[PDB]
Amino acid sequence: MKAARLKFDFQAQSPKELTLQKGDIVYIHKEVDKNWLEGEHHGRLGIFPANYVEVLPLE
Repeated sequence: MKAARLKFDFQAQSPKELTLQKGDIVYIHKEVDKNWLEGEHHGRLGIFPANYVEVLPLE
């Protein structure tokens, strides 16, 4: 369902946001072009600016 791998160390600022460093891959459900992508991993939800990752669904 469209995957994206982080390419820049990002730090969560809000309780809803999730902190993840480069190399981390998450499964995004819907693409919010508003300027914030919504994703969830291991039961936990982690959101961050779409300008902090590159689109490239890996295997």
